[PDB]
Amino acid sequence: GVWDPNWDRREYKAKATRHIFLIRHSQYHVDGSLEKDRTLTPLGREQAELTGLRLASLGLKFNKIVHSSMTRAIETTDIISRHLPGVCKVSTDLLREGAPIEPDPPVSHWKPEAVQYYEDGARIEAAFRNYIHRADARQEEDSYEIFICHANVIRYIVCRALQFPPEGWLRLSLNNGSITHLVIRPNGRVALRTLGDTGFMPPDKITRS
Amino acid sequence: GVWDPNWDRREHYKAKATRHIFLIRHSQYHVDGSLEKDRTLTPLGREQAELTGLRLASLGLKFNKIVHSSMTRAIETTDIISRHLPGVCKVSTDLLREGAPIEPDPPVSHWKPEAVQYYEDGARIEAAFRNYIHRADARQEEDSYEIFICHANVIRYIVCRALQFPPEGWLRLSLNNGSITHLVIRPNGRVALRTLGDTGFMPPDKITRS
Amino acid sequence: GVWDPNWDRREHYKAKATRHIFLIRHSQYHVDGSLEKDRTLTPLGREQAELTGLRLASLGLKFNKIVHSSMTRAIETTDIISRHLPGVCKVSTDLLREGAPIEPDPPVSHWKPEAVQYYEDGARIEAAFRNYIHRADARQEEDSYEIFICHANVIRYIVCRALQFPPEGWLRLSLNNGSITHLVIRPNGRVALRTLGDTGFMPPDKITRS
Amino acid sequence: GVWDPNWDRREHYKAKATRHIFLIRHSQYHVDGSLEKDRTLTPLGREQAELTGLRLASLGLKFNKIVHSSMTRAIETTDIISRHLPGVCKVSTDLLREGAPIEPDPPVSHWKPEAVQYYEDGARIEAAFRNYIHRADARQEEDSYEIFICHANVIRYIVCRALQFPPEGWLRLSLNNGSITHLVIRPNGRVALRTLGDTGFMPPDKITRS
Amino acid sequence: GVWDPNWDRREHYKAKATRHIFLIRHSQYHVDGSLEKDRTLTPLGREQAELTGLRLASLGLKFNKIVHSSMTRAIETTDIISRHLPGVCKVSTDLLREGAPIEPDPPVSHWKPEAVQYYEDGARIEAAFRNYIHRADARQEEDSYEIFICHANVIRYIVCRALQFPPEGWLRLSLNNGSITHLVIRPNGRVALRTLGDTGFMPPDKITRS
Amino acid sequence: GVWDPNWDRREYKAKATRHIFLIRHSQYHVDGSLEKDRTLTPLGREQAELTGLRLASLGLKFNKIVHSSMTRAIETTDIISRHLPGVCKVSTDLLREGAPIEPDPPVSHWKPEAVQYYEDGARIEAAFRNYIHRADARQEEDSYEIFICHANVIRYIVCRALQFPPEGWLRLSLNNGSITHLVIRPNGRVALRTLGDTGFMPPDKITRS
Amino acid sequence: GVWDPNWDRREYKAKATRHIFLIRHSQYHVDGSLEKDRTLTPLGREQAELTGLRLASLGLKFNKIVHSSMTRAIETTDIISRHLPGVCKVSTDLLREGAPIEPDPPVSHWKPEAVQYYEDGARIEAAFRNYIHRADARQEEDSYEIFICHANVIRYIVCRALQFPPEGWLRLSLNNGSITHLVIRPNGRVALRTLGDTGFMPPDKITRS
Amino acid sequence: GVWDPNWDRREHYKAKATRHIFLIRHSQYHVDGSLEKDRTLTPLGREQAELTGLRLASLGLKFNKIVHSSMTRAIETTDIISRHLPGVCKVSTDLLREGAPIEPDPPVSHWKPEAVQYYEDGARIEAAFRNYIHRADARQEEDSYEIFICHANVIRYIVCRALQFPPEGWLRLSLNNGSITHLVIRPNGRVALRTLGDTGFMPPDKITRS
Amino acid sequence: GVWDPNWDRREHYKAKATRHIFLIRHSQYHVDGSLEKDRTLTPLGREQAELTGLRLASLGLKFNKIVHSSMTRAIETTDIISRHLPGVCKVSTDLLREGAPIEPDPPVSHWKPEAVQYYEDGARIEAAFRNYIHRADARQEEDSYEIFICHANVIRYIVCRALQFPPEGWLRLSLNNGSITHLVIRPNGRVALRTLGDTGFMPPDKITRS
Repeated sequence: GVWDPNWDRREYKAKATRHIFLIRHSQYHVDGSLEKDRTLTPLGREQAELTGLRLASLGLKFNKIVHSSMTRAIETTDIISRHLPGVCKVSTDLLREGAPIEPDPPVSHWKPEAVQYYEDGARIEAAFRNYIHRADARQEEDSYEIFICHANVIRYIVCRALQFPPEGWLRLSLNNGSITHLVIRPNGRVALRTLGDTGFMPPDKITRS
Repeated sequence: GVWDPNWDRREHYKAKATRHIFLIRHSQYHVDGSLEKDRTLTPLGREQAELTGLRLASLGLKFNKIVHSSMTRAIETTDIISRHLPGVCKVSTDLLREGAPIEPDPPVSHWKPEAVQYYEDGARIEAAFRNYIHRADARQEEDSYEIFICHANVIRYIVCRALQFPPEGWLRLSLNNGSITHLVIRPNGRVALRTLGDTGFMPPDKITRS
Repeated sequence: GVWDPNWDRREHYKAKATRHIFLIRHSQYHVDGSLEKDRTLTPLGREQAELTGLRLASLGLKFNKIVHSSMTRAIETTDIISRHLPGVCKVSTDLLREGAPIEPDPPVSHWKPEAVQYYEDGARIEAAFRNYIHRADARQEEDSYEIFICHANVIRYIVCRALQFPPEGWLRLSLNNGSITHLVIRPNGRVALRTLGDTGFMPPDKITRS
Repeated sequence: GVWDPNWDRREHYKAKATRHIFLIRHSQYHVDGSLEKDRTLTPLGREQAELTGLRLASLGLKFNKIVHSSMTRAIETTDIISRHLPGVCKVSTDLLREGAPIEPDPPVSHWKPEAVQYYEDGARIEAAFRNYIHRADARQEEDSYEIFICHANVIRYIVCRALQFPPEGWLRLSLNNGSITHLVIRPNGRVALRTLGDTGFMPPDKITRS
Repeated sequence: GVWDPNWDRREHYKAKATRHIFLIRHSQYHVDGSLEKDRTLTPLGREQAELTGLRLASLGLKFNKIVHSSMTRAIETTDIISRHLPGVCKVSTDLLREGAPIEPDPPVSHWKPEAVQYYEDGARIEAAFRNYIHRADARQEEDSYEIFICHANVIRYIVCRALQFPPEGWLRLSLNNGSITHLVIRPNGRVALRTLGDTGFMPPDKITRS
Repeated sequence: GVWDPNWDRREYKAKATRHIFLIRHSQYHVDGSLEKDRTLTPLGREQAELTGLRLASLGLKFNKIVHSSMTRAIETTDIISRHLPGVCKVSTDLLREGAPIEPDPPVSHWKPEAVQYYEDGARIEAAFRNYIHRADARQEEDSYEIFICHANVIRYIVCRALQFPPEGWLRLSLNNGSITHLVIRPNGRVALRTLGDTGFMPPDKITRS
Repeated sequence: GVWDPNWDRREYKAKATRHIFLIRHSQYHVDGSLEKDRTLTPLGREQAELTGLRLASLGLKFNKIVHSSMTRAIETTDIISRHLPGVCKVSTDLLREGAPIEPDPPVSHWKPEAVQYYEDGARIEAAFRNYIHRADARQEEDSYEIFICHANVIRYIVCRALQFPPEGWLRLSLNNGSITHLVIRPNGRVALRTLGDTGFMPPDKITRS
Repeated sequence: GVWDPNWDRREHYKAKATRHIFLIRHSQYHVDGSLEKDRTLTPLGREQAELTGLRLASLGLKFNKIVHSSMTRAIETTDIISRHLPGVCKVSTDLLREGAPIEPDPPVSHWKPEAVQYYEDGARIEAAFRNYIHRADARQEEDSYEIFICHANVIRYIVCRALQFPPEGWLRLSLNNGSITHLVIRPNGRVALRTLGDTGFMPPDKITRS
Repeated sequence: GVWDPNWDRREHYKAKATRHIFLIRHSQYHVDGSLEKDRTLTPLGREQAELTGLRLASLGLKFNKIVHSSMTRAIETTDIISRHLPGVCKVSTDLLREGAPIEPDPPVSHWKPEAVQYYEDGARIEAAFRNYIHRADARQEEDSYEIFICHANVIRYIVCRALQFPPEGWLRLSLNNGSITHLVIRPNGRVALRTLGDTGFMPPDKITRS
């Protein structure tokens, strides 16, 4: 039940804090037939633009923008990339949407089958481990890193990062284009500083699908 | 100890199709290369991929896709093998990049990565295994022939996991550069390894492991 | 689960030599043949052994011996492979005749021999494994290259036992006719499988498994 | 402790035939002989095999086959015993060569081979036991009388295994040179030892154990 | 499972002497005989004891004593064997009379005595075993050669107990009429069976088991 | 702890009672060098004569006289046999003297070694089983049987017959020439009716060695 | 299960052995209406006379004759007292006949009820303790003591003295007028030297009721 | 803790009769007396027994028996009490002689007998309790009035046992010389103590406890 | 089971004095009397108290106090007993009134008060016990002789508690009318009952229990 301080790589000793900005994609055409048809809507593009504008206004030197290989995630990265010029980009399969694990409590509308929790769960857990950890000892400066992916992924990441039961990932909810801020101090401590932040979007332009 | 027949998704309709999977190690490459993009194939490397490509074309098979690691050596061998198999879908993947799958038994002196690597990479390679090695989808009508161009530790760990052998013994296998490794996955969920580290098609003077 | 390093004879002095072992399945043969002596190679069979022989000659290796099964199909492939490797000691063996090593897991419908076969043949194939697969004698100065021309179940059981994988999974492997399978046994007792069921040297139209 | 009645192949129909098995130790031989081919019978040795042969001929039995070890001393006694039993099939075997079957209990000072021998030879002698000692095939109509000309440790281990006594006690038995040992295997699977180390037919001045 | 070295009286001074024990089954006898004294040897019986006697005399051994069962068939064979070994102490015993030592495994249909017999006779035969089969007394200077003329079940149970094999398997052995069985008991407590059911000295036409 | 009614062969069903008369030998020359030197003394012969005379005076038709093969036991059987003419005799090794089992409580003067308890114990126990049991079902008449042997043997027989701890065999004591009477009813029940009886010997002629 | 060496009063230290002679009464009129009618028969008196004669012939200086207060026990003491003149006599209630404890194995003819085992058992056990023990430390000479009582009493005494299961008291049997000899060495060790001895009675004059 | 109603013989017919039991301690006596027969009553003693006797006669009861201890002081008081109750059966007993019933709690300094006494005497006094204190026999028609003339420890132990109080507390009671103690035993098995250590009938100048 | 030596106040200095306590039941009284004041002594009652009084005067003891129950029958007997003991302090008490102390074991049919009485009266009688029955105060130099004139259940419960017997057995005792009961309490805390229900001083025709 207690916090594990070696949830990755515990004590050179690390000096740097990593700020992690987990961003859900914007609105997209769900009905789209093939993956490449599932592109952002006109509203979607407006949302990513605001999200991009907000990150630019923070006055931070972002190191990289890592993103899911799904078309909706790429298209929001395309728009957010404009407001943050000359920032390294990296495509990832690990951050594609999936079914992380059986959510508790259960739900009627959404019950994927055991094979999905098996295949996707190992992938999302692998994403968590590779992207959420304390700094390398060889990192001199504090990093600010953007991760543009999907709802289940982010919510599972957040629960795992905080060492809450991962089963409760579906007790969280994230709007489209929403910024979620995790801090990872070099002693291994994690703090969630905002979740599902879309205070920067005019209320008429906030959605979850 | 016993074979698990629901190692993924056992009998919704039932699968009809067999998947042939061709796990191909990359060719020789400049290890000393400074950045990842400098770690390109050698002149010998290119010769090896050419032979591997030539061999796959000679099989008389209609390959559906070529999936490959995002590492530069894997891409460059895919570039050459792609020429002999024209008009075949290609897909880049991070999952299949080289890593340290898990603690190998018995241990070795030259190569001992630290626990964090087995943690981070192991979950990634295991995720790769699960997403690419399984029996057919029920909605697949025809038998597939699929190429996977990646790296040694990855392939050897895939093979051990596919066969349900202890994954710890992945380093008891060894694979030459440009080598074809054939797994069959019948729709009943059964796996058979049909050849491993095959480079019989390379002239002996052109066979390497680094 | 763990690797046993004294699976035979662990550190008279200490061994210096690596043994390369080349387990070769026989070529195509007339299965319908009435008596054992009728079960001879086919025209295709002879073509396969010729290629296998040609490939071994092209390796530029000084083979020490060719040990073979006493079954007619194994002898006949040894006859052809022996031509390309002139002046190499040959030795006939009963231990390496085909059999049913042990109950395979998972089971199969087409092939179910009865308990007495697993008992009689299993002890024979296990005896073959122990007598031929081990690390070098201490009195051997130079690295050996040894050919073993026998049969599918035998080889697959040898391979599983050599690698210390569950022997029950011998039928999860599959070996083509005339196929070269390479095991290395370093003098520290470590075993590595370097290729399995290699027939990259055969034109695709001439590859079979029966 | 209890007798296993399916120690091989228990109730294609059911067996009708009893197999009489005559395990014969070789005669005296030159132990000091440098190579295996030098280890030939002595003048006394030949006298012993002659008596053993004479005795088997006097039994009035139609022997089906004489199976023998491939060691020179075993062959040479088979050569002499073969004369008195004319027109009886002969078969050479590696399985029946002398070895160290398993760690004997209690231990002995004079004779302590090392673990690798018990491993390699034990599997071979056990394989010999299983392949030659079992109840009749169902397709055998008449009772067989079979001769097996081999070596002391082999026979004593066979006998202990046949009777289902602890095989560790093989060295608690002792067999003279040229000695006949009679096992019966009724078709119900029951084994009876009817004489062991019989050399009552040799004049006392011509009995040896080395 | 392991050999007990203090199965009697292990290292008072220490034993120096080996005891050779010659367990001899009686010859053929009239089973149908009404009273015990009617159960005398047949004409063949007498011929058998004569040969057995002749054989023991030909060994060139100075026998110390002849101990025998008090049953008439055992006495009558002792009478004939005593002639060829003149001036050798004789001693009658009840302990060595025939009985049912213990439940034999596996069971038999023809012969099933009831629990009271295994109780009464078993304690008697076990007492016989202990009193006659042990290592030498320390006060015995010379190696002994001792004859024990008794019955089949007795001998077979003695042999199993002497060798520390499961006594239940006494009926897995079988002994001819007039047959010599040789046990050696070295002064360190070690037992070796050197021949069992030896009747090689009888012409085949004169060998029986009842 | 409770009486076992199948201490041999329990329920044709038996009809006959067996009376068993366990008789210790008379005085003998203990110092005698070889077994054949250990013969009865002049007093010994007097004792056996009285014992014999007493058994003849009982007016019983004795079926057999079984005896130990030791010289002192034979010699007393020779004298007792005279007073009971035409009664079957049988020699036995089972009834020779020995050390039946470790006696409790222990004693200082007499401590034989483990090998004796092993070899002799199995023999005396075998004697007990073969001679002490209920009648055969095929026995029509009540038997009266004499057993001429030795002290340790008899005392061990008695303890075993009564189902008392056999360890207490040395808590009993038996005079030379002494009659000991066991009854074995056909239902398997045993009764000791006299032990170490030498009331028939003049007091000046009673010994235990 | 093992012998208890402090079955009474274990280690001045005792020097003396006590010989104890437990004697059953002679034949008596069982049918007698009142206790005083249950007197010895003409045969009874003959038996006590022989028993008395035998004890006198032992050449022992008896210290006391203790006896049961039942009329048959007194009457045999009267006759035995004649042959041992000037020997202290003592009457006792403790040694009257009773049912000591449930006998094993059971019997059909004789099954007294629980109250008897309760009342009599405590009395016979009290008799055992008061009369059967090792010598007092203050006793210089070896004693020879006579106890004239009844069958169940004696048989229970004997079983308890020897430390055998007392339940087996009915596995013993004692003739009328029979001498039973217990020895109690000063180290606390007990030996039974004869039981139910009537070798001194002509066979035609031996009874058990 | 609870009253046991079958402390002897509970409901064969059922008891109808109540037993009154009058436990009387002896009078004063010469303790210093050398032998038991010297320990006779004093002149005061005789006066006490006379009063006790006089009191029992004045009760107007038909006493059935007077049972008494065999000690001389108990007999001598019975002699005097017997005069006032003419023609009443008398019976001597060893059971009721004085002793040490069991370890008294709490302990005392002046009087500590040793374990052997509690063993020997305790079983005797307990036997006395059981034989004399119980409910009526069914065959007793009339209510009995019974006198028991004995000693202090005996009576006090009887009383504690009769009432089912801890017998260890027997020394918490105290009884004067010549004192009457009355127990009633109704035929349902119930016990009542009606007076204890009653000497109200003695002039105070004539009351003692030794 | 064991005696508690600190049943009150165990070793201000240490106690020197013994307390004699004389628990006296009231005399006969009119039970049928309507109100408590009607329940006065009978003519016989007065005769009884007179004798009890006369007896206490004859003891030659200097009584310190007479404590009594406030019930009319207890007062009236105190009135008569007070005459024979002139100038002795008197004290009335509610604690010593009659009640139901606790459930008696064994139970009775005639008398079954209900749980509330055992609750209310039990606490009162127990309080009486504690306040009046204990060892002397340390400040008391001389031995006391104290009279307590009360009722049957009270006294019997006091006695059981004083002796540390199960209080449940209070009804196993019985006390006559006018009866003296003597408890001694030595300064070490030890209690002895020296007589109970003593009415030896009353002519038999004048003894009652109601």
